[PDB]
Amino acid sequence: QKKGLLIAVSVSVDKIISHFGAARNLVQKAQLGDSRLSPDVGHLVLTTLCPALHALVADGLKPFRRSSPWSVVEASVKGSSTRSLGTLYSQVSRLAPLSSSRSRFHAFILGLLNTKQLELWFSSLQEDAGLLSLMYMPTGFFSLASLSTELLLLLQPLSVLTFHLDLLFE
Amino acid sequence: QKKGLLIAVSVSVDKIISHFGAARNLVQKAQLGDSRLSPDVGHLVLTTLCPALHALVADGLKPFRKDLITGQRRSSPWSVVEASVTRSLGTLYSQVSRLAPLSSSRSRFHAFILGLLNTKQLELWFSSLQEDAGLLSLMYMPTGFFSLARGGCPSLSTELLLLLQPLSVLTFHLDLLFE
Repeated sequence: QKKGLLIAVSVSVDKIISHFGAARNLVQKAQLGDSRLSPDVGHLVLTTLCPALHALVADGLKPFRRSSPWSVVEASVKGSSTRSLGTLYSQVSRLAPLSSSRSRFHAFILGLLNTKQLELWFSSLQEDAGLLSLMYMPTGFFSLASLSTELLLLLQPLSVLTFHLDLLFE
Repeated sequence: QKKGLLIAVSVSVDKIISHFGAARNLVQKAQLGDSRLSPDVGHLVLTTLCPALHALVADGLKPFRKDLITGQRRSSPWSVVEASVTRSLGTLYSQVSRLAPLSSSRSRFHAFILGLLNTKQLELWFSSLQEDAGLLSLMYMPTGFFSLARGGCPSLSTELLLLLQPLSVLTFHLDLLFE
């Protein structure tokens, strides 16, 4: 049941990896990761990975005022995060055209891909015991996470792909 | 031999890996890559990997390039950066070049390497060199490392990539102005 959430992530990563497979060198692989040069990569990330990751973070989230995956990304910005992660959070939090918690979380995922910190950020969620207790019910994926080991392995391949996704791609 | 140049890289990577290995989790490893929290990473990179890669890029470099001020000026690894520069690479180049008032060409090249480590664009940048046949002919001898790196099984390029691969699991956050 929790592995179901992992499946959606895995299916998305394999599509993204397959997207880059069209390139025969690193320069061409970088072209395929740039949302201005290859909009299809932005489309893929926003419609497959972002929703899968959103559902994962939303799972077992204590509903309340309303808490969202964006709320999680907020309480994550630390003694439990890094300077670069906090810098990305701030950049995304100040993206004026974005008008919802969902759009902000999506843009945060775009930023993690660009900075190759996706695994890092999810790893950091597991280190904050206070956050997990504060934000999640006991039946939540991150309360039960092993699942965390598996999640991080699924996310790894994306860290060696060079992305240049416009944070305002939505 | 080009193998010696590669050995200095390999030895650099070993030390950097050991530095990060003090940490047990991903978040702690990230703190070991932040030069503000762990300045030893900055000192290590600048005194091990930076000179190693400087030597690799300088190998077989034709000593001069033409210019319209003084007819010609000395070529350097920094000159190779200038000639070669993705959107990610261009932003980094502009960054290093802006905050480069009276810095050595060596210092600016070192700074670019810091930036490549931060963005995990080391492999991509070296690939940019190899794919630019004009740049290689213009700037290097046929016996220069990056000119030669196009060929063999495994190539010099392949060896270089494999030596650098352990770094790809690490997260760096180095102040470009650390030196």
